[PDB]
Amino acid sequence: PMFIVNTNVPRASVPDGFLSELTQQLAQATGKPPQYIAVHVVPDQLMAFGGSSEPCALCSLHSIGKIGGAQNRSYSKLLCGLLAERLRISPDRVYINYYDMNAANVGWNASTFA
Amino acid sequence: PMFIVNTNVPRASVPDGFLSELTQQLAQATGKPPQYIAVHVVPDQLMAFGGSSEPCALCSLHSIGKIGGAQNRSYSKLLCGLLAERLRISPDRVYINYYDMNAANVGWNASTFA
Amino acid sequence: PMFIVNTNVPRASVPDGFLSELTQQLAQATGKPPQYIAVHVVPDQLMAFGGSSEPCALCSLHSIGKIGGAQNRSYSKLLCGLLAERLRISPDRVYINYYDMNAANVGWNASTFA
Repeated sequence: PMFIVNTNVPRASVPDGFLSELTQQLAQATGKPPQYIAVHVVPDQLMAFGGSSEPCALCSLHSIGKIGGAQNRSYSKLLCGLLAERLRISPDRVYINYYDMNAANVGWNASTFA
Repeated sequence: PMFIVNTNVPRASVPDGFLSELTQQLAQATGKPPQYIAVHVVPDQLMAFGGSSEPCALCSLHSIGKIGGAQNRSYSKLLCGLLAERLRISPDRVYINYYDMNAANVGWNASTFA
Repeated sequence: PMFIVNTNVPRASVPDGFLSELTQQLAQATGKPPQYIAVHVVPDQLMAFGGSSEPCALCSLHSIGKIGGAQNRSYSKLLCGLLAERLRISPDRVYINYYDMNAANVGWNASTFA
């Protein structure tokens, strides 16, 4: 799985250990080994949510399976919790797009996962 | 809706008020309340379009509904118009990927829209 | 087609000519003329892959057709080869998400490709 967060929160506000925390919590939530979890945090962005430049985040979670109605609710609770606690971003200024990728449509190690 | 634009145009060339302009015009075009429109502008990027490093943009528009052939033509006319007028990017050096998101696959406010 | 590579490799490690090389090789691989190929390289990113911060890449390839099991294996071989040779990123620290876009869902030149 791959989780990306784009935010207007400044780099200095991203706590040390945040990538490791995301990695561990996503491993637990998706049930996948941490070795397969990739995380990417993009601070200092020029963004707005509802016209406002207050702290916000635009995010994505891609996984081969483990994506669905109830699972995405659970991911959203987890991830908005983490963004509120660690980055001080209000949950109602976060979007997370979820993508259930087909194994044949994910490249890795010079081939695909199919 | 969430609109991202990635461009090689420098930050200083992005006019003041551009994120608000995008927010307003996307609200009007998509018919969505502006409170739900998120925008993200990423200048100074290392990119090429057709092998050329002249001004270009790679963009995405995600929305829960309001995505389709005629609607996307209308969005493209609006958004290319804005990128040409404000960033001086030729319309034929813009790509916009359109995504019709399922409500169950968009997280917001510690839950999803399903 | 549009190819994006996000990486923690620093900008100074991206060799001169890399965007051109990507453009050429993707033209050859996808069979589409280089005038239609767009490329975007994003260095210096805050990212981890499998819990660590050695060189890695998170990538996407969007194309109107020319996406499928065997084709994506071929793309992954090419692209991981290039990222290893030029950026010294191990192939097993690369993910590439492949997207088969419908022509009506890609904007260009103030309209769509439909």
